[PDB]
Amino acid sequence: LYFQGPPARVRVAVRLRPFVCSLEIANWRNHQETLKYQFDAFYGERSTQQDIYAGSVQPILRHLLEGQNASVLAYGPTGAGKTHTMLGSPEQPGVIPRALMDLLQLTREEGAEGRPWALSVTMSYLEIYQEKVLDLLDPASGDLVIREDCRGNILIPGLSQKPISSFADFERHFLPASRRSSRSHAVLLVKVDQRERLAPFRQREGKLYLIDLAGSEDNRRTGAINTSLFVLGKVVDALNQGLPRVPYRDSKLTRLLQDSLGGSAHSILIANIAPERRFYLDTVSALNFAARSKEVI
Ligand SMILES: Nc1ncnc2c1ncn2[C@@H]1O[C@H](COP(=O)(O)OP(=O)(O)O)[C@@H](O)[C@H]1O
Ligand SMILES: [Cl-]
Ligand SMILES: [Cl-]
Ligand SMILES: [Cl-]
Ligand SMILES: [Mg+2]
Ligand code: NA
Repeated sequence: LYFQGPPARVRVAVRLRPFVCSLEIANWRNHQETLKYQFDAFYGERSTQQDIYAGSVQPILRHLLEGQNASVLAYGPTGAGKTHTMLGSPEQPGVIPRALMDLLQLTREEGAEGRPWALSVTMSYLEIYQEKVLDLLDPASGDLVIREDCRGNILIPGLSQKPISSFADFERHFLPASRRSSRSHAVLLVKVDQRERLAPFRQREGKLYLIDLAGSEDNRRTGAINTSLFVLGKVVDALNQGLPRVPYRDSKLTRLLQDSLGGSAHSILIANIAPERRFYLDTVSALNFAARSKEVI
């Protein structure tokens, strides 16, 4: 319901990468002033892929098996480390390979033969570019329309869904679709379909979003404005300040995530930042965007 409890918060974290939970940064407008940003978590340069994942992502997976939705988004300027955090490499796997291994192992266990629940994992992969929704699994299929059902579920009819059981099944569809990317939102959707095999025969579904956003060079508060980054900011603020109006419908991203941001959903936004001087303006801007609180000290 709209009333009877405020909406769930959007958790916010900062990941400061090495040179290649409050943060303090110099104010180059006034050198007597220091900018102090507050987050739900802070991961410094010594924080590894497993630290990010065990600290902020692993704990929300169990909520997908309760029929709850979850969103993980990497925000920040190009070069900051969004793709490193979200995808990573075979040496240092990111959030996506870690959550996929865990979720598939969890569903292979909880949905095994003889278990009271039948579990089926599917995947979808899309891109948000210039407010157009594009299926990365079925390219050259056009701008997709986002709909809503009578129960409040967000759905994209005809967006391709691939059934997956093992990691190889995930790799089969994901790796080729992964291969501009700095200027578009990469949305991986992992859907857990749950069927009770004994009375009362309940049916659940948990949707997990893993998002590698467009570079925040395109999101300096009032460079071009990315409608979906701008509206995400408004939506995150509305949810984390308890404002009566949340403008989900003002962008494709927030409309797609309407049932996976706020409500009873679990969500984590990671503000990826870099330590180099050449990033300073985009660092300040990413911190203003994502911080749950800000002070001038
Ligand atoms: N936490 C990190 N530790 C080490 N290297 C990192 C880290 N994050 C990013 N990098 C490196 O920084 C560069 C840019 O990172 P990338 O993930 O492509 O950023 P983005 O996707 O935000 O533009 C790459 O060479 C990548 O390996
Ligand atoms: Cl360490
Ligand atoms: Cl690492
Ligand atoms: Cl939910
Ligand atoms: Mg990237
Ligand atoms: Na409510």
